[PDB]
Amino acid sequence: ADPNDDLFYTTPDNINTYANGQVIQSRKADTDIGNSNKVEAFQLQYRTTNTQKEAQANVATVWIPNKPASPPKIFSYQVYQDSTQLNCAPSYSFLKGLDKPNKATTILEAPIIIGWALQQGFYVVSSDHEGPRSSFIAGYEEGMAILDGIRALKNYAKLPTDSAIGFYGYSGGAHATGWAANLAGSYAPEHNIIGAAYGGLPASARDTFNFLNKGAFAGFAIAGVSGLALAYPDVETYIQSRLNAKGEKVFKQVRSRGFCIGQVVLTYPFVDAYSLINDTNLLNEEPVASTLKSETLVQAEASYTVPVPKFPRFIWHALLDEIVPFHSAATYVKEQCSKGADINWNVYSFAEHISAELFGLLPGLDWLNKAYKGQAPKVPCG
Amino acid sequence: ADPNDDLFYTTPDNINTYANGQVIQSRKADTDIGNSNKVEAFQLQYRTTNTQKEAQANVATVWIPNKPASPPKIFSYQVYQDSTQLNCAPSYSFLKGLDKPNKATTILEAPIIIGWALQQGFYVVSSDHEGPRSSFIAGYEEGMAILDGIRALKNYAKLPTDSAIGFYGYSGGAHATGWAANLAGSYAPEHNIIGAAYGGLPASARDTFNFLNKGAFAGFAIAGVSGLALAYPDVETYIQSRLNAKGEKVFKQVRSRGFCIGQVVLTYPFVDAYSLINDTNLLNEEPVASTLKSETLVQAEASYTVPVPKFPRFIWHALLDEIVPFHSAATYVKEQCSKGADINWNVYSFAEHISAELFGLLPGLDWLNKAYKGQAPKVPCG
Repeated sequence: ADPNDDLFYTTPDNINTYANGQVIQSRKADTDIGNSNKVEAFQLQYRTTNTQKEAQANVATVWIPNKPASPPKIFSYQVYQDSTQLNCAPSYSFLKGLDKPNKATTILEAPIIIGWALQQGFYVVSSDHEGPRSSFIAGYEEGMAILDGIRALKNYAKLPTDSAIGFYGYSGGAHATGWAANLAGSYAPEHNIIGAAYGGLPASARDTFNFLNKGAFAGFAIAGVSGLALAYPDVETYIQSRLNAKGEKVFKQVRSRGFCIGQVVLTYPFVDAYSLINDTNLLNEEPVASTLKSETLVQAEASYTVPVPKFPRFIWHALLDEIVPFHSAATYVKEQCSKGADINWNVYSFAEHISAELFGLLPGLDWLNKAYKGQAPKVPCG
Repeated sequence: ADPNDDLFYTTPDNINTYANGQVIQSRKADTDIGNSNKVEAFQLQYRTTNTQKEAQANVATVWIPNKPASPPKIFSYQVYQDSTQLNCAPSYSFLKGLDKPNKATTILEAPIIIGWALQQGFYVVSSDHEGPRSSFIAGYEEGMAILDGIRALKNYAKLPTDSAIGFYGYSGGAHATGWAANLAGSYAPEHNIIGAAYGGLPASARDTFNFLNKGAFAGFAIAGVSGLALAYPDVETYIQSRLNAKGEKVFKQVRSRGFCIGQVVLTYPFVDAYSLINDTNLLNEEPVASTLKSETLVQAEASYTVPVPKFPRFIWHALLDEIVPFHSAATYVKEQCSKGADINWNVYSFAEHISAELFGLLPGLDWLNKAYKGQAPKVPCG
């Protein structure tokens, strides 16, 4: 079934009676990656918490290795869903078959990365990090969803509380991983996190919007505004109020069934987001402006004290990334390092956004493999 | 079964009794794109002709539309296989399941492109253009294999000899498409070609090798060397003779089972191919030097008179292409135009290699759709 027509994606009336990370129900998942590793896969419906601190149900996908490594180890993989529609969700995208509207996102690196993890006997989880509202780039939603998805896996597989946890994500998936890292200490302190490897980090929603708007990848700017609006009802109300006729069409379109990563990129090249409104001060009015100061990891922009995770991290970026700005990510790392972070920082001089994904894969994985053994290299931060 | 263990991929002893394009045998093919489109697909084993003008068997995949357009129309789609190992072949990669080692080459753009064709009621064919020796970048082999694949489809579906034919391919696929075009008038004169759309064309083997070597994508230079040597026994003898111990390991490796596009790219970044050889002057030693003059489309470098196809063409290239050099493709276009070609030339100043594939897709498909209707625009050549 399409997720829009599936009760497994709905929040039951009694959602408040389940704790964060708790499994409401589970079902067998017929996935490509599980079928190709000859492994049992499952969908978990689990309780989590949304941006306004309200209970909601969410879906994650989990793969159980046939020969679990001992002691138990967990691997959390974040997809670059990059879209604001529910049938683009990773869960649905992982299910057997070509014919998923956001298939592109679960079909290139995911099979290698998840296969890699499974071969070494790790438990794997990939959460629907955007949640039931498909709130692309809403960091508090993404962070909590992912940390609760890891909780749901531990619960389901009856794994020790201190089971070592590692993360991988690129671009959209790096925003997601970065926010799980950001919130881990305060929201899920029981997670024993031994490392997170992530690249092409969109550190600042505002900076990434300005870097993308009017460019070839302007679609993702549109999707990001769509996504924030879905996490923040006051922002939805404000944004809807400014949309002109063209803007109303675009925001329906970008939220429509099957409108996923390929549609996003190929429908909106060189679009100017401001042409969808009569409000060239869009980003500079309430509630948008203060929302953006919450939705950044850059302390010099933020309205809160940005957390500084101390566990090993491996972060990489293309110097000439044409999609997600290098400088915001470099600024984040420098800031984090000045406050005692452990960041193994890799600047790829020879790559742009898409090839940085390709060239950071093996370095990221090799490092995470070391981290799981307590062998992450002690290197100067940044 | 793996193509290496499948007799469908072997040449029978009586191959010489079959005509070029004659179907030797056919079988139902359970393909992703067949299933998503709810369409019948088959593998055809057919006779074609190799670089040494000897008969051999090859494989192509065909998709039969549910509601055929009248009069019959054929779409030939060329994959960027980009590897020198039989189990990287398009046919195998098109089959259901993700555990095909070169799966990445048939699950991004292929479903979009082939789907488009089938919805128009077009008969679709994708040949294993590298042939049974996996001779990546051998233009004569690729061209003849493609033109015979189209003959095989005509014969199998019993289509009029003058059914209009269109082509699409990018990068490695554009090399294959370009060489199909190059050889059409002399090799398959009966084909009624209404259009060819191809971008990121490697016009010269020599120039592309020089562009790739020692860089991030040096892997393609190594596979190119492997490929030419697989098409030309005298090149194979020469190269094997020059390989040091490192080189021998590399050429076994680049030809080994499962060593496909991902392994090529990630295994060899920044390799200098000369480190594998005792011959700083390789490109200028025979038989390599003369081979390279046969294996170019650029008349200024070629030792034969390069054909100038007259039918409508749509060619695009990234101005900033970091993989396949713009200048050689632009020179090809300028030369062809001065000799009467019809090339709709499209330069993307905002893109590199990969983003040119993405953003040229819809323009190329839109154009091909006009071409099938006799509506391709009259534009100044080049």
